Amino acid sequence: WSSHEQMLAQPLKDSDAEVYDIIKKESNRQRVGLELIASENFASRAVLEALGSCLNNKYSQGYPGQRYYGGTEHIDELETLCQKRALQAYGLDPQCWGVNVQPYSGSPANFAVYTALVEPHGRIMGLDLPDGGHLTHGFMTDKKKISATSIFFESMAYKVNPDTGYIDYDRLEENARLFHPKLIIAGTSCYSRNLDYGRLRKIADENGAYLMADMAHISGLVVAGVVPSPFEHCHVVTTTTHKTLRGCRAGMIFYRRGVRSVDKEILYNLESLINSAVFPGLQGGPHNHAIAGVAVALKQAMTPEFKEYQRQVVANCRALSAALVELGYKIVTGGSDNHLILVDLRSKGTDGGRAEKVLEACSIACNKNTCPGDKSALRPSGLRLGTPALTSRGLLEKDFQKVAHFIHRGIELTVQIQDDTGPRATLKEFKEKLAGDEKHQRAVRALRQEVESFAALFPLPGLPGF
Amino acid sequence: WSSHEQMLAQPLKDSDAEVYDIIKKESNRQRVGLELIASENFASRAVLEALGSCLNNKYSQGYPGQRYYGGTEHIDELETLCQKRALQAYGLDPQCWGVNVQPYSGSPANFAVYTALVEPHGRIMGLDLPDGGHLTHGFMTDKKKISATSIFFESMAYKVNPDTGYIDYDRLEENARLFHPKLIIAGTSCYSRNLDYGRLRKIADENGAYLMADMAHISGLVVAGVVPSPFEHCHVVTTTTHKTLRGCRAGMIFYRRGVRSEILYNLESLINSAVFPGLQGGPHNHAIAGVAVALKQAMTPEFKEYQRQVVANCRALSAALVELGYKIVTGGSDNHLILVDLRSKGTDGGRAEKVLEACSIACNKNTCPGDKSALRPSGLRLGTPALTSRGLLEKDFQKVAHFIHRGIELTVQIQDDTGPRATLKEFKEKLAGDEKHQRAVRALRQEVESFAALFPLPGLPGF
Amino acid sequence: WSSHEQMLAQPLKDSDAEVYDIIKKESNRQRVGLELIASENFASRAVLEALGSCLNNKYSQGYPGQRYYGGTEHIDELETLCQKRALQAYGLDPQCWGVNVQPYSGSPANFAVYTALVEPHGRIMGLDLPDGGHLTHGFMTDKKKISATSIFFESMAYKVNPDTGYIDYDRLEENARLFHPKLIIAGTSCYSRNLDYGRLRKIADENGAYLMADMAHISGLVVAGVVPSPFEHCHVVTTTTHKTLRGCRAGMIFYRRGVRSEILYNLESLINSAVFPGLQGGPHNHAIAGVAVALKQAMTPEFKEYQRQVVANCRALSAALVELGYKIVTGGSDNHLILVDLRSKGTDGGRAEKVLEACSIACNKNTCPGDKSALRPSGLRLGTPALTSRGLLEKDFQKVAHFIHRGIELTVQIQDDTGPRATLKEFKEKLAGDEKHQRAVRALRQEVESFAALFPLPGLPGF
Amino acid sequence: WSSHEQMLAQPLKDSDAEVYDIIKKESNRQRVGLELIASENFASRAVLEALGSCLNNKYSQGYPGQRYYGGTEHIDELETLCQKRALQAYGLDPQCWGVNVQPYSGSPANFAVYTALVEPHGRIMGLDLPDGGHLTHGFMTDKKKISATSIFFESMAYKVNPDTGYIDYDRLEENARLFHPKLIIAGTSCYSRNLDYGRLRKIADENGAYLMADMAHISGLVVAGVVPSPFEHCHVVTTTTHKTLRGCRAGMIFYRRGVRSVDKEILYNLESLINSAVFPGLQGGPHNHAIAGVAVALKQAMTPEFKEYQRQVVANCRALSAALVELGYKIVTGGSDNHLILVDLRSKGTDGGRAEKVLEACSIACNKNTCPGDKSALRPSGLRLGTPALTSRGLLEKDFQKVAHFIHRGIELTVQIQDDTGPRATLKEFKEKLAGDEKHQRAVRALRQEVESFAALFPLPGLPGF
Ligand SMILES: *[C@H](NCC(=O)O)c1c(COP(=O)(O)O)cnc(C)c1O
Ligand SMILES: *[C@H](NCC(=O)O)c1c(COP(=O)(O)O)cnc(C)c1O
Ligand SMILES: *Cc1c(COP(=O)(O)O)cnc(C)c1O
Ligand SMILES: *Cc1c(COP(=O)(O)O)cnc(C)c1O
Repeated sequence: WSSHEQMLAQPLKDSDAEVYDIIKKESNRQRVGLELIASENFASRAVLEALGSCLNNKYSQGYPGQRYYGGTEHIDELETLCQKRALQAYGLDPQCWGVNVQPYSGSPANFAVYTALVEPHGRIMGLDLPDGGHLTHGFMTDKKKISATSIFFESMAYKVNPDTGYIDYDRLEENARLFHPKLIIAGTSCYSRNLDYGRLRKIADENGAYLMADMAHISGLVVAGVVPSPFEHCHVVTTTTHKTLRGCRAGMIFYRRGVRSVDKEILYNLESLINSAVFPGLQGGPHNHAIAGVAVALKQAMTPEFKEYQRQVVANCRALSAALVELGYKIVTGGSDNHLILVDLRSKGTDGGRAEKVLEACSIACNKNTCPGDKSALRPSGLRLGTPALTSRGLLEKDFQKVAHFIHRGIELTVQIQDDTGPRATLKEFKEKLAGDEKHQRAVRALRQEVESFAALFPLPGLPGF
Repeated sequence: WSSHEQMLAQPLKDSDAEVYDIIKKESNRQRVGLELIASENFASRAVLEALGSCLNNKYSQGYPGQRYYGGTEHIDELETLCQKRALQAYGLDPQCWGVNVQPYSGSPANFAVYTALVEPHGRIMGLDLPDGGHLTHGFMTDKKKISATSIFFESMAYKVNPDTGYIDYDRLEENARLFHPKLIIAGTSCYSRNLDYGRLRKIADENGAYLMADMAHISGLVVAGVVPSPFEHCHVVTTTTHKTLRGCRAGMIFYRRGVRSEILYNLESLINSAVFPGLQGGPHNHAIAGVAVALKQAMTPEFKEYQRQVVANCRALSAALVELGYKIVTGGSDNHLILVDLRSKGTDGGRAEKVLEACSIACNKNTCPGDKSALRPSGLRLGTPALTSRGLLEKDFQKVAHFIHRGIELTVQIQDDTGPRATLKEFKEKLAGDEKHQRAVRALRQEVESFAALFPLPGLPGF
Repeated sequence: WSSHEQMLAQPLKDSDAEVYDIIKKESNRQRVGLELIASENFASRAVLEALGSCLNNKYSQGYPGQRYYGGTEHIDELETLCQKRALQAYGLDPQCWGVNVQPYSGSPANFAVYTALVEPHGRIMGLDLPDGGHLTHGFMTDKKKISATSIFFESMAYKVNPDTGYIDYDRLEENARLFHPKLIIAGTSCYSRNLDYGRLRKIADENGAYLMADMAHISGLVVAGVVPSPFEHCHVVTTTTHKTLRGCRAGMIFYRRGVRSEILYNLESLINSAVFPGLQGGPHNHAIAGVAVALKQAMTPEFKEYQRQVVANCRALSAALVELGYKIVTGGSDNHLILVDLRSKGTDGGRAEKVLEACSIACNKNTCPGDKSALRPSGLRLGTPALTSRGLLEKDFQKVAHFIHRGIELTVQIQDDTGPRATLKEFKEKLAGDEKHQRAVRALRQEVESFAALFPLPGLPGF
Repeated sequence: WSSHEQMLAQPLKDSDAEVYDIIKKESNRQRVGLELIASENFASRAVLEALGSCLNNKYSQGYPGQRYYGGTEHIDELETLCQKRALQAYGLDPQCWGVNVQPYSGSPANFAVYTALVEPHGRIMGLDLPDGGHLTHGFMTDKKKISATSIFFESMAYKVNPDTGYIDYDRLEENARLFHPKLIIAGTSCYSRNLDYGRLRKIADENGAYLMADMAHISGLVVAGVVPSPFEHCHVVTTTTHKTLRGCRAGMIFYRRGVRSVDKEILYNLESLINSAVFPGLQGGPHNHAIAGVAVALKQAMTPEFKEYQRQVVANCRALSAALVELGYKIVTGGSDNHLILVDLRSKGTDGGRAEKVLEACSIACNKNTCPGDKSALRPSGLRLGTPALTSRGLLEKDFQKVAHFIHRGIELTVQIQDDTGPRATLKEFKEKLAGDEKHQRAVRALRQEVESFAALFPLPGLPGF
């Protein structure tokens, strides 16, 4: 009864060693490994400090102008400040754009928008998953609707030309006239090229649909002006706040304000629809600590240092891509305009499925992903590689070239094992051969050692060992 | 870059003074004020430290043993540990219960469940809002569906007897036969009494429906064993992790496993698939670590005691207000909150919540079972979790009751000066513009804030 | 071809003897039997002649003044004439009412309206089936949606007081506030009392819902002014054109025009668009001509008298059965039918309808308000429209009542021989296999059929 | 009160002169005019006599094996007989096919099937209207769902190659993988070619969807074996009973029974689903008189005389098509395989919209319909012409050639008027110029006279002046 009070102060290290120990082991893993997973990054210490603030304590359902409870004087200073920085960072005119900073994460942001502009069973079109789209843009089979989007709404994806790896805009333009989408999505989870926002705008207006951009993967790039901004032609832009924007996990919803089209003019009604859908529609009390962390991230995002960070991110990607091309690897669409590349491993007689696991054992983090061609989804040809994370650690062109070599050493290993299994062997067996065969296991150890030594050369953003 | 590094490792105080200054002012407001909002509380320092960990960086969409990406060795230790502590804290047998610890918050947890067990347009019944229910349990009018629940699903609420303030179980039992709910919700946002989970189970099984409990408000109480556990009769239990459980903002979904009656339970996969890849993306592992910390703390006798205190404080507060002549809906409480019907003082919570606020006494309005108009709620909701976490005891709350009373009197005064009839905006105008009043507010605010300063404020050292 | 012509102009009797023979046998069955099925009647020869016209050939999708194809000069004269007679027959002012005469039948008419005013998943409330409602008004269980209405829309029925047999309007008024119906239905398939249209209008307007009346069973009565007209308070009135209106099988949708309260009514276009191009294709003009003929006949004093007779027959029949000790649900009737609760004789309509049938007395079972099991309905429904169209009068029906009674006794006998407990199939077995019984049936069948022969059989000369 | 009894007998001619008079004027119009509307025909006297029977009187909800009421002894003989003739007429094995004969009409039959196999919001694909599809196969715009099908279900149409006038099966095959239809429709309202049922079956099975054929327009042809039967590859076949089958207005739903696919085999569950959907799902008491009329039509349909009638129908169409080709008219897909042709009037500088109305004034019945090309739906290029009706009157190749000339005389007239109005004139004005201009009105009279004289030469099926 007395200690209860001593209990609320007691640092985490003392109060709970088991959790603390985990956090440590994780921090250390993150250090010695090479993070190449496109969606990963490292939040600054400032952002992380915010999440721990007393901002966790206040409930503030509603919005600045009107909340359900009182005493929100400061939360209001915060949310408001956060919006000013969100529009500012993207050079948006507060008279043409508004922004909701309450989404809990990326997926939630998208759903809020669908719930506000589409409505139950409304039609939605997005990049087909195996072509590089995201679940939240639609995901169903001929027998079941898996994604929440594909359950409460009616989704149909558009594909990319399997010979150029590019989005087939012509086919999409045609299909839209038959499908009558209420909303078309412009966003990708694994696509190395800029999107033709201008085209998509013509296609959306043609069918009277809304054009929503999902810049979760390029949000940071867009800010530094390293890739074309989606705010030029889109009606709405949703985004995560982590990944390339390097903040804590949360999401935002940008929406236009003002005159939409003449004749005599009609206005944009997105604001209230979207705000009402987030709340009291879908969410409850906002996570203010996460909002503070985003605000911090946006301040940092407008600095020239960030600006430079991004230029570096993209250049690293290019050098990495070039290095792998030179090693004889095939890059979908032959190259990239951003932070990632899809390496088609068919050109080496293996697949990303087996390859991602071997590279992992060597502490080289990345993931598989089908290439435009691929006939089977149960044996994806590609590996996706992103440079945001490692760049935030300081890696430069020279550094990545060495990385490319490490990945190549891995692909070779992966191949060595695969021929050691059989044409009709399963991923289960493959994985099992890699676990109980000192022969390969030794090789792994050797490369893991090299991988982890190199990684140790760079610092690890975050708190002092946390 | 030369500087790019230092930036990422720099402290918040230096890196961003504007945000830091805000956090400070907030920390200080929380200190000198008296938090009586039922849903509020204060997370311990341990929980808060976890949210800042490097756990923010790792993406781990999927589940332990079923992750999309590799390198989840530790996240797995975590999520798993978190589930072991979640079932443990509630004395649940891992063979009869499972638990999803990925929800981002309370509302999301509920939706995940609806999406898994109900399905588009499936019928759902829950406590009607003005009677003390939550939006996520359904909220629509005769012309529009507002809540996500009421949009993607078909909701119809059940009310409470307006003369006892209790849930009319008889009427619900009858209406279920006509509405055919696929799922009935057992949970409240402003209800001072235990729920007849046993009854609701009979009603659910009668219509072959699922009985989902939403213990967001009493999650902490349930753990200390201070209120009956909803796990005895329910098929599913959703909950927030903050509020009375005192963790960071997140949510959990408890579901049964094993035999239902031979027939089994298929809740597990349905619910897991609905959270992901159904509704969410990468889980917020830092929030999960904070919950884990909260659950360890929740199983301590100190927490156990904290809860006993919470409920006792509420009683004393309730008694003190009764003695001051206030009417308590259903006459009392079995938990951490009470709905004070201000009709018995000639005013309403709408005007009263704002005046009390100006005096730094935090709380909120809420219609009472009677109330004919929703635009002039008779009640004020008062909870004791927050102030109890600061150390307040029976004696302390009695003083609090007095402060609230002083407030109600003030709010009434601004009323008599405005006239028995006047719009809410008229009322607030006097509150602000009037020497005797704005002055009165200052006086009570001063006393309120002095008293509050006497107690500590949980959290990280000094913000 | 040499023969191809003659084929198309040949008579049915020669062209197809098998079908012709069937029609004959049916015509003859209809003659010697006693039709007491509430929904049955006999169309006049004029109506029947219309169905055979060349009106079958023309396709006229659309509406007068809005046809897809040309050459509709006459179809237009027809449809238009039909509408003039439909509004006329019900004394409706063409400035306050419009009418669609294209529905293919009763059920289609209702669906057209739901599709126009409700919309996918819109809520609808109607009389619960076991209490006397129609499928099209909603029909689902706790596990499946059976009726089209209950599939594409969200239906919840209201019941009747099981002790008065009357519709519990108080409970309905209450539940509407919780269910938020977009449309409430006023219509019955087996209810002997007038509906409180005035009440239902208050309830509909309270929830901003539409009040749709389904007068399929009393359409003819309403015209003769023998029962209160539903056009006084309703927004829409759907109806079949057969049954008590005595026309061919088809349906109509009456809807209001003008001012609703300034606000207007937008029902017209919604409903017309929903019938076409919404739900149907080319209208069956021959059926429309038959309806027109029926409406002209319906406005005659002879029809007017026919109806008065129909209702009087029912009363006498009801009285005669009461005197024989039978229990009538709600104790009596205000129209053409009565629900005889056979519990008061130790049997059920299920067994009874089949025995009476074997004796050539046509009628059907139907649960009574009380009834605990739907697999053993207590009641028998009896209507007088059909037999009245044959000329039966009070005296005649009293004899009929006796015949039905003789039947109930027989059905009971087969019961006592089977034992207080026995499955329905067991019962029917005795009915058939047993000298004393199959013999008894023959005896009563003979008397039933002799009496029936005494009256004429409306329709075309001799089939 | 006394007369009431005399009222139920009193013939229609006496009981109601106003209706009778109408029926007469209609019968006479049908006689002197030339019916070329593809969906029209003339029911035999036998069929018409059935509709008037006492079969109107019995209520028989349910089905032969189980009805809600009794005394259905004969209705059962009927419905049953009707089904035996429906399967018989199409040479279907009662062990592989079943049939529902209760639909009230064509549209209702389709909906019953959708309600049974698709379910609310289930996806359905069908021929796009402007390409020759039917409303019931789906009809919506980018802003509204018009058809019942497009309201309660999710429909997306497939088009035809605008340069061949044929259905683009390749594009459909592709789109099905993105749309995931639960049911694909094989049926047309204005398409002169056979459908590749075999192809559509591959496409349906590929996506695990049902293949429903809607043979409303070729039902009669299919029976005579003049066009390929859709029962060879389809799971379900819906049809109207009038049109080319020449019965009264009603509809039927044919469905398969037995083993569907092996591995070990799975069965067809269509029967109960469809029956339950018709009733108690969608309809009430069946219209037995209409069913008797259908039965009569099916008996007549199996005769060699009918068989011959159909061969004639198709040959007439060809000669008509040839005659118009020779007159310089353009026929979509250049010809026909059945009873109709879509004449693209662009090749004469006019459109079907103006042309259908002028031909009408000349007592030549037909209708407009957009051609594959057509940029605007408010100025369809084509006219649809069918031969079923006129053939049932006895017209032969020589006769149709004369008909073609009459239609041509009309198109010329139509053109004369149009140049007399202006490039930017409306159909309202066009129609009005044709009504109040003795100049043209005189021409019309002249051709109407010739048209009506010729028509008088042939008999008019049906009753003796009814
Ligand atoms: C918490 N809201 C109660 C209040 O009055 O503020 C809650 C929730 C939502 O949690 P959240 O974290 O997203 O805001 C859901 N369900 C219940 C029963 C309660 O009490
Ligand atoms: C007629 N069915 C009543 C019965 O008990 O048989 C009916 C209908 C359906 O008409 P239909 O012509 O398609 O069969 C619809 N609505 C009502 C109220 C009744 O009474
Ligand atoms: C990663 C990603 C998401 C997922 O974000 P969460 O915050 O993890 O839930 C959503 N959309 C797109 C386009 C993405 O790349
Ligand atoms: C004509 C046609 C219909 C319409 O039939 P109705 O009986 O008039 O309702 C339906 N489907 C197709 C394919 C058609 O050609």
